Amino acid sequence: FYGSSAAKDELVYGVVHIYASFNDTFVHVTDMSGRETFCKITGGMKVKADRDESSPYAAMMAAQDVVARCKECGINALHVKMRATGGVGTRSPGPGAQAALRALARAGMKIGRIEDVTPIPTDSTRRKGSRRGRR
RNA sequence: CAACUCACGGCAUCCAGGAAUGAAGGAGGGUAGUUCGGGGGAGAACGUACUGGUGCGUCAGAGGUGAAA
Repeated sequence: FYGSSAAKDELVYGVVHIYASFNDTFVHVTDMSGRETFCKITGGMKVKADRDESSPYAAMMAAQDVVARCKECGINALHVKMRATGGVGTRSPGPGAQAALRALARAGMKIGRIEDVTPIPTDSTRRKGSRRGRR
């Protein structure tokens, strides 16, 4: 395997970006800089159906097959950053989390310092749609 | 021309006999508190976000919807 030469049985943290939306989930894995990756596995890939990309089953079935790589890279622990659709999109996250997290934690990864990093504008121009909304 | 009790007289002589009703629970104008405030104009900076681009990583899906295209 291609893992660390540092220590044995002493925690090595990665960073995990859990992108939640109403039309997809992603799970992504990086080191600390975010200039280098280890995984990039998306809810969509684990299903065949446009409908069922974002549903909680999909999410979990990504998260599994992420930790199925990360262990081999020597990543024991994780730090987790939760994100929602956009800045002019919704502050509320998708149902692809409360799926994702609850997989990872019971997949034999450790966890610490969960955060919410999502775009919040000081102000924006126009939200897409119209004065009367979608109707 | 001056000197010179007091008078006459001379002096682009002066002030006072309140000589001009009151100061509207009307208006106007002052003086002040470094007063009071998303009031107005000009100039110099600040903030994230949307969008585009560049560099560095990864690799097959991503967008979108009730379901799709």
